[PDB]
Amino acid sequence: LHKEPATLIKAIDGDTEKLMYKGQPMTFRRLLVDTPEFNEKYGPEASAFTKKMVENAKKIEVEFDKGQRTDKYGRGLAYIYADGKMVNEALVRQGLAKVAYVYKGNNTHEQLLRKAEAQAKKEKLNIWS
Ligand SMILES: Cc1cn([C@H]2C[C@H](OP(=O)(O)O)[C@@H](COP(=O)(O)O)O2)c(=O)[nH]c1=O
Ligand SMILES: [Ca+2]
Repeated sequence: LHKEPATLIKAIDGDTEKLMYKGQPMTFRRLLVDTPEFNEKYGPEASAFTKKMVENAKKIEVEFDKGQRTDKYGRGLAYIYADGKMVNEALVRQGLAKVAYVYKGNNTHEQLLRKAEAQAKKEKLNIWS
């Protein structure tokens, strides 16, 4: 897999951001994760976490997997990195997302995320508390 440049246009929520990719605005949906919706428990905290992470980053990168690059809603499907740290992984490690939506051919980082989830669960973090 390869990291490619993008620039933040707007944080949206725990699962998505508006990013400029190849000079075109796009909603990106994070691969392999599910954050609570804003009206659910830890939903606001997941959105706040991603917002800070991406807004504070000097460099945003997107990493597509081997399979579908866009979903049925026209959202890009990627691993998102903020100054080299994967936001997808960071969310799961803090118990602000579950590993979810694991489809064959778009699951390169599945085991990394599951390890992170196991640690959040062991620590009884946020969703796991
Ligand atoms: C994360 C992800 C979601 N999606 C689709 C499946 C779900 O369809 P449905 O909308 O029919 O439930 C939806 C979940 O996204 P959200 O969790 O952002 O709603 O997005 C994919 O198709 N591929 C993916 O990798
Ligand atoms: Ca969601």
